[PDB]
Amino acid sequence: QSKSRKIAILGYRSVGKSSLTIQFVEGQFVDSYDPTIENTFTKLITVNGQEYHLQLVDTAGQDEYSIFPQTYSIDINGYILVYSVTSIKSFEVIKVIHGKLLDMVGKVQIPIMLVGNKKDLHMERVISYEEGKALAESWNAAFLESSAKENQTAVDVFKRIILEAEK
Ligand SMILES: Nc1nc2c(ncn2[C@@H]2O[C@H](COP(=O)(O)OP(=O)(O)OP(=O)(O)O)[C@@H](O)[C@H]2O)c(=O)[nH]1
Ligand SMILES: [Mg+2]
Repeated sequence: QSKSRKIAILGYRSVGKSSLTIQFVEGQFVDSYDPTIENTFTKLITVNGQEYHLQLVDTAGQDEYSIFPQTYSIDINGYILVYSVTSIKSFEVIKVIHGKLLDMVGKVQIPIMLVGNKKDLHMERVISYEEGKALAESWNAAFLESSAKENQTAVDVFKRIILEAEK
């Protein structure tokens, strides 16, 4: 009765995919990483009395030139799409990523959510909250902003994708 879930985290490089994930899994914030390498963490969390066994696939960053498969993996239960609120490039990229992702998954009922990370960098913001929100809304996707410096916001992200998959 302990459920098993695999989540893939996608996004442009340096948006904080690894930082968010590491914050969630190990409760700490890093300043460095291995950018171009796929990393897969395991995490146990209880959500609403229900135990979940998480596999989190921290992917190598993608851009407009990254290859997306034409078919989906049945063993992946949700997708977290991450951009940085400090990078317009990361934001335009996340739209391309989403579009190719939709090509891959088709109409299958596997949730995809949108996360604008680095909300703590107040003075470097180039993407408004509204733009992220309305993008997500246009995808019928959940939206959150986050800071890998703030454990609760990282928790909220992974908690939310699990809640979407359970719908
Ligand atoms: N202030 C602040 N810095 C962040 C945040 N998230 C990530 N960073 C910093 O941004 C840089 C890139 O973060 P990563 O987690 O390595 O980004 P990534 O998406 O894993 O990048 P790739 O692995 O190359 O795809 C690192 O120096 C982090 O410390 C954040 O939420 N707030
Ligand atoms: Mg990464």
